This record gives sequence, C-alpha cells and structure tokens, in this order.
Amino acid sequence: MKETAAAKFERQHMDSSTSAASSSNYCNQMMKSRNLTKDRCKPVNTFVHESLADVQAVCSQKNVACKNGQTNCYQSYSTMSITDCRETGSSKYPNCAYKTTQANKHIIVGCEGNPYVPVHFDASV
Ligand SMILES: O=c1ccn([C@@H]2O[C@H](CO)[C@@H](OP(=O)(O)O)[C@H]2O)c(=O)[nH]1
Repeated sequence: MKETAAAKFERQHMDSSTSAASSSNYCNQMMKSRNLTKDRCKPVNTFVHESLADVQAVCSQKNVACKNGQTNCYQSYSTMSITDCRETGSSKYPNCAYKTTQANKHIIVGCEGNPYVPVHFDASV
C-alpha cells in the first residue's frame, strides 16, 4: 500500500466521527490508534472535528505565512471544533500520556497537490 501526504494529514489530524473529544481518555486512545507515538512521544497534536470537505476547503481561504516562513499556509475563516492532545508531566515513552483539551479556533494548514488539500497542521489561532 501507499500513504500520501494528504492521507497522513487525515490520519494525524482529522476526526470527523465526533463533534468534540468523546472522553477524557480520547487523546491517549487516538495518539496510539493513529500511530503517532511509535518511536517517541509527540508533545502536542491537534485533531479537527469537522467534515473532511470543510477542512480541505481551507486551502482556498486565507493565505498566511507558516511559522517556518513558508507561504503555502492557509488559515480558516471558520472557527473549528478541535482537540489538543498534550503530554502530561508524567508522560514517559513508551508509556505516553496526554491531557485532552477541547477548543474552538481557526486552523492554519499547509496545502499541496491536485486536489489542493492539507498536508501539514501548522497552528490553531
Ligand atoms: O497546534 C499545533 C502545533 C503543532 N502540531 C504538530 O506538532 C508537530 C510539530 O510542530 C507537527 O507535527 P508534524 O511534524 O508531523 O507535521 C505539527 O503538525 C499540532 O498538531 N498542533
């Protein structure tokens, strides 16, 4: 099989199946099930609770600078339901542990391809 950059973005950052984090253990479960903690704990990761179509649409919205200075980033006009997963103080690989926090923010993504879709999650603002 093959995984594209766009598909990896979906695996790492999309969860359209819920309107918001579904439990206090959501991040522990998702960071594991989406294979985001294989070799080390990832300190922060955001999941977006919106339709794929609505997130892909961001690539036709507000062009902004990525934090690294690249100019292929785009900010959403809409405010989106997101979950931020962040390591707790006691998290220690291979037993990675996360606090699940709900938010409603704009997202900033990097985009590529035809169709022109997200390949990178840059920030929420
Ligand atoms: O609000 C944020 C900021 C960063 N990241 C993620 O944290 C990592 C380092 O910045 C990135 O993961 P990556 O290298 O696989 O693309 C980025 O997507 C988030 O998930 N949410």
